[PDB]
Amino acid sequence: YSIEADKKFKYSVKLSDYPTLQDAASAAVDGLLIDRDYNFYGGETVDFGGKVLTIECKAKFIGDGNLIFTKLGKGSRIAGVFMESTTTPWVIKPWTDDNQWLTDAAAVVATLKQSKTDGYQPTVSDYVKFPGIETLLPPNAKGQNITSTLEIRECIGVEVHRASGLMAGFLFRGCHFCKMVDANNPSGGKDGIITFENLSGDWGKGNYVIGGRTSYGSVSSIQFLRNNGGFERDGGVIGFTSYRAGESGVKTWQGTVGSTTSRNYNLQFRDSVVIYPVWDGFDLGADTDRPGDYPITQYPLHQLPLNHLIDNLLVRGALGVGFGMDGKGMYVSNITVEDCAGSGAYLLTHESVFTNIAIIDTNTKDFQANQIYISGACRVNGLRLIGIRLTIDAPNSTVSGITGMVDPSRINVANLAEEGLGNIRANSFGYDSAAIKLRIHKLSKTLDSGALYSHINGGAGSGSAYTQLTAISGSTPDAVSLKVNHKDCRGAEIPFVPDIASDDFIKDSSCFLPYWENNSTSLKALVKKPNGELVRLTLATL
Repeated sequence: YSIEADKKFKYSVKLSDYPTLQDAASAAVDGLLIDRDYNFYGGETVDFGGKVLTIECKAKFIGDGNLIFTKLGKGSRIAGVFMESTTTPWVIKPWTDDNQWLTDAAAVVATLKQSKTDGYQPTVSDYVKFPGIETLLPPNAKGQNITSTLEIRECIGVEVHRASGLMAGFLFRGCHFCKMVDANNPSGGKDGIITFENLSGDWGKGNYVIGGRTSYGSVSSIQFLRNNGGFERDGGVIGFTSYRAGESGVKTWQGTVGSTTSRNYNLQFRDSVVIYPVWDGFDLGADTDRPGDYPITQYPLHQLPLNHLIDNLLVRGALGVGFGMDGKGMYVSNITVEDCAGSGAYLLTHESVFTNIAIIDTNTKDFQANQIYISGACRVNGLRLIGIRLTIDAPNSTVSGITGMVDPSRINVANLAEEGLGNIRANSFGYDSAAIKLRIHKLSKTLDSGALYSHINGGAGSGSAYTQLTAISGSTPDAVSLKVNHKDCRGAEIPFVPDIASDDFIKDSSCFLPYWENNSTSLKALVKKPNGELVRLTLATL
């Protein structure tokens, strides 16, 4: 029977039969079932001998610190892992029962409680976010470092599916072609919830977070360090949801970490959602002189050719910035940012294109100077602004297609134009007139310089209106105007110079300019003959 049994049954060892995880690992051939809670010590390392294993977790890994998995064969899969710390730390919860953000340091300190979730351990970034909290926090709530972390080290082709936990962290160190798939809402600890760190060895490639969600955590939900997906854009975040990150939803590191670059190139950031981050929704910048990366002489600060594929992202409720990035030559599309306390978008980009961007009700707490900022020479095609609550400051950018109830005095761009509209109709509701106004921002950002109006004569249903063409004078809009059909008279009302017109008042040849001659109660006409010569004629008299 043994011979037969050995050939007809599926191989799997279960942790309940062994004293240590390494013993189980050593006996494993195909499957490995975690069927009993396992308390690990920080730094406990398991060597899987290069075996391609299917690890099914139906119990917890309990401990503060890292449980290190090494030498898993390509194709290995870990499903259902649950990390939980042994320590219950002190956490702050900077939001109310109505889900309003608390910004007052004293109000935030008052939320202190010991729990493994529904809040996070304060870190130094909180000292910046809630000014004065550093001195108000009790010493036992400061400098905590609790995280139960599953560290996969220097492996290739390993996938982690449906992972969860309390004060949990997942760290891929020196890995390639690894994926974090369908994370089952782990509640984060002190460190990043999902981190792909490749500071040593080759640049990380093939590393993805696909689907799923995370909640809480002291810092960013997803963090990438020194990853390059190549032209194939092999790596990134797709279909993910981050809720209440202590720092940002998704972050690509910036600057030098250690003696090398922590920057990232050629990654995808698509079809994802970030809600209620304490700092930013997406922090995709690379710069904050670049050891291990492009020298500043080749690419100036904030102008690296990051080349990320960015599309279809939604951000809501950030206490910080909704969407932030830097770089040159980028193409960004279909971004929707709603209800953020700081800027909806903070863009330190140059020679980049942004298509179909919607920034709705941001900078609601005046944390920044504007709702959307763009530093370099960029192009914006399709920009929706204002929901129900400067708006845009992109000094060097050319924009087209803004929609929304924006205050024109709060727009600052290099050039704004609608070059390809068809025949137009201006439809006016609730008013006695329709209008097409012109505003030269160089003259005034607050006053319209001229207008074409249509106004009702009499009342509704009169079938009569008068058209009025105006110009500003003495900083008084519509000060001077020509009318057609005022009071249904069917004639044109023409403005004349109130005094003797000077020779320089008339512009073109073959034109005349009426002027008043008070001393004779006469209307005169300064005429520039077709030959350019001026002559003054009598136009109207008693």
